[PDB]
Amino acid sequence: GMTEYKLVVVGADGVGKSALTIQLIQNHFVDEYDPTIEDSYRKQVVIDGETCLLDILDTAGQEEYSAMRDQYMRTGEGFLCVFAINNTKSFEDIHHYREQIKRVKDSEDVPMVLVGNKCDLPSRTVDTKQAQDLARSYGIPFIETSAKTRQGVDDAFYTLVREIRKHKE
Ligand SMILES: Cn1cnc(Cn2ccc3ccc(CNCc4[nH]c5ccccc5c4[C@H]4NC(=O)c5ccc(O)cc54)cc32)c1
Ligand SMILES: Nc1nc2c(ncn2[C@@H]2O[C@H](COP(=O)(O)OP(=O)(O)CP(=O)(O)O)[C@@H](O)[C@H]2O)c(=O)[nH]1
Ligand SMILES: [Mg+2]
Repeated sequence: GMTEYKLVVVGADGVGKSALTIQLIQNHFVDEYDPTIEDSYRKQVVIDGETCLLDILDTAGQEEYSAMRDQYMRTGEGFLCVFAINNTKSFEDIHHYREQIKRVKDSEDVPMVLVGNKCDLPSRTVDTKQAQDLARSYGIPFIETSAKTRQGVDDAFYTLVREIRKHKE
């Protein structure tokens, strides 16, 4: 059949939340840095024989708009928790985003995918093993992505849809 999925892209200011979403939807990489307040995007895609209507919320990394988090977290069904592989602080920030999502939703089980973005970059500070260990401690999938090359992009979003589907049963 046809099912809507409300996905939320969260993470530190500059990890590539907007570039990841724009790459998935519009098939192009945004080199520019345009800070986001809040935008939503749409993509109709077939995943495991189901027509999925992805309703994606691209959120603010700027702490200035942190009061918006409570309402979008209550509304969102699944979360892409994005850090950049060249930014250890953004990797540490995942904990705080995950803690707020679980609390606000009263669900330790919340559909979530850990995303290590900017994998096209050689000067990396967060290794694959560090992120795999963190994802294992959360019991969630870990996917390496590049909004530039499209590496892992479809897999990150489709995996999140599959996590929501599983949670609904
Ligand atoms: C706030 N906002 C986001 N997109 C628009 C553009 N827009 C205008 C009318 C129009 C009708 C329909 C949709 C599709 N859903 C947009 C969307 N996708 C989400 C994915 C996950 C969590 C929350 C959403 C939402 C927002 N819906 C909510 O209830 C809400 C609460 C708090 C929010 O900060 C944002 C939203 C866009 C619309 C406005
Ligand atoms: N090399 C490379 N650069 C990336 C990637 N994703 C994003 N960028 C770059 O990082 C910068 C920030 O990306 P952007 O998508 O705006 O990040 P953001 O997390 O949405 C910023 P905000 O939280 O203020 O909305 C941009 O210059 C963009 O080109 C990637 O996968 N690889
Ligand atoms: Mg943005």
